[PDB]
Amino acid sequence: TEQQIADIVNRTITPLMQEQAIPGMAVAVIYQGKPYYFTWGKADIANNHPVTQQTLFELGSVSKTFNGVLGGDAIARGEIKLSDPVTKYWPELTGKQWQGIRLLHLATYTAGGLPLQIPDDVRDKAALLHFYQNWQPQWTPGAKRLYANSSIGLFGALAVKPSGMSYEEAMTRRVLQPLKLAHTWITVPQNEQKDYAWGYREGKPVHVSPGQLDAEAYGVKSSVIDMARWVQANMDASHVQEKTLQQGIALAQSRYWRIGDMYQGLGWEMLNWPLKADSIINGSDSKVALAALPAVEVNPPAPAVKASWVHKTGSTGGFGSYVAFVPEKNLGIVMLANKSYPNPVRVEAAWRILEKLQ
Repeated sequence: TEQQIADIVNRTITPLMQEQAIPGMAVAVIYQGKPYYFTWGKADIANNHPVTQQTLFELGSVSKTFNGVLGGDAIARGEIKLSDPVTKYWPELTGKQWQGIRLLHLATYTAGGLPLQIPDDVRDKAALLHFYQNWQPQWTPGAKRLYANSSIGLFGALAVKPSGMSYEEAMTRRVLQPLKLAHTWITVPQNEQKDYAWGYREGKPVHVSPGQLDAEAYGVKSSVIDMARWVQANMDASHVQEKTLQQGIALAQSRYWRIGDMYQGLGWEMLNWPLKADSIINGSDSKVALAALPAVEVNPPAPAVKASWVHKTGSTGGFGSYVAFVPEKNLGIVMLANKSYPNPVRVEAAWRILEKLQ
């Protein structure tokens, strides 16, 4: 029942926003394939705008699951293969160290320790090229997973090239438009800006700043309604008319590597359901989530498993989001807030809501 779910979301989101000092939230809960929407707080303190179902939040690394879907959609079209060398799509990357690294490795953060970020002095395509040319691997490709923006950023920029559009256009025309994601953007148009929340890093209003591969890595903004649709679609893509995007969705959740009790999809991450909360709650810690961890290959990739916890966390200077879903259960949650908080806290919270409704 709706009052029940509402009670559930509220017993948890109320103390969360009070203790984490979060000005503004929106969650959606997918409970038996149906979405429920909840809104709190202000999106914008200085312009006095309440959070609504249209407010746009920066998603952070959740932007990376649109990256993997778009990649998969490329794969389904036959324009790319994860086994393809990277130099096939960027032949200017000469340099013996790039020899043997596949799209797969970029995509799944197993290239060899590509660093978490592109250094912020790297400001145009020449510098980026020079950055990749002189990059020296810590490890052989395929041995360790080090989570990175400079890795899967490059997957996404290489993944769209056959299409003949830029990633941003490919994303919009090949994912967002088909899925009726009218409030989801890389670049927010001027006439959508009224809806764009501000983020808050120590009382100061912030938005993600331009950087190389931002759209591919962390540059998506979206409303709760879109995100709730994104979750419903990636949980059950059975009504996706566009066949390459349908398949692309499935491939996003194929299991490509094992790192402990986690299996690395393309942007999404999964674990076997049922599980124990300490899995996802501890694994959500920066100490672990950002660690270089041995990675066991799963070749060929297991198709997508219905009995999974599928999720992604993401955060910017001023925003924290989380997305999770259990295909077997038809159950998911979206959590969009305009202040970052610790990810353990954000998973603990999702788990509280979802375990109460399992």
